[PDB]
Amino acid sequence: IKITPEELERIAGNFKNAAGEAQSQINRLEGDINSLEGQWAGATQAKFRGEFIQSKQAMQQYIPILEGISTDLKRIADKFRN
Amino acid sequence: MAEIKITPEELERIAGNFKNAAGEAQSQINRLEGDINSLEGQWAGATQAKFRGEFIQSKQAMQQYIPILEGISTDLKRIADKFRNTDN
Repeated sequence: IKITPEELERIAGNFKNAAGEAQSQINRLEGDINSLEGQWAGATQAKFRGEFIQSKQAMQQYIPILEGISTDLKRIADKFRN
Repeated sequence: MAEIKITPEELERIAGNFKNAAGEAQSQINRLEGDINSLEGQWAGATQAKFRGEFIQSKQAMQQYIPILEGISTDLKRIADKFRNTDN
C-alpha cells in the first residue's frame, strides 16, 4: 500500500463535493424549467418537464454512486490509519 | 414584478444554461476519472478494480445525462428559431 489515509480522504472529498455540485446543477436547471410553466402551452411544457425528469432520473443514479465511492474511500482511510 | 414572458432570447438563455451544464458535467466526470486513475498501483489490484467498476457505473449514468441536457438545449433553440422566423 502506497496511498496515505489523508490522500484517500482528499479524493473522498472530491467525490462528495462532485455529488453536491451535481445536485445543485439539477436544482438550477429545474428552476429554469419551472420558469417556463404557464408562459406557453401545457403540451409544450409537458414535453420539457418529461425530458427534464429523464435527466433527474439519471442523476438519481449518479449521485448515490458518487456518495458510495466517497464513503468507501473514507472507510478504507480509517482502516489504514487505525 | 411580473412573470417573465417567453421570447427567443429567453429560450436561448435557458438553452445555454443546459449546454453549459452539459460541459460542466463532462469536466466533472473527467476530473473524477483522473482521481480514480491516480490510485492505480497505489494499492492492491482487487481494490482498484472495485473502485473502477463503481466509477464506470457513475460514468454510464453521466453518459445518459449529458445527451439529455443537450437534447433539451436543442429543443429550446428550435422553438426560439421558430419564434424568430414567424415574428420576423
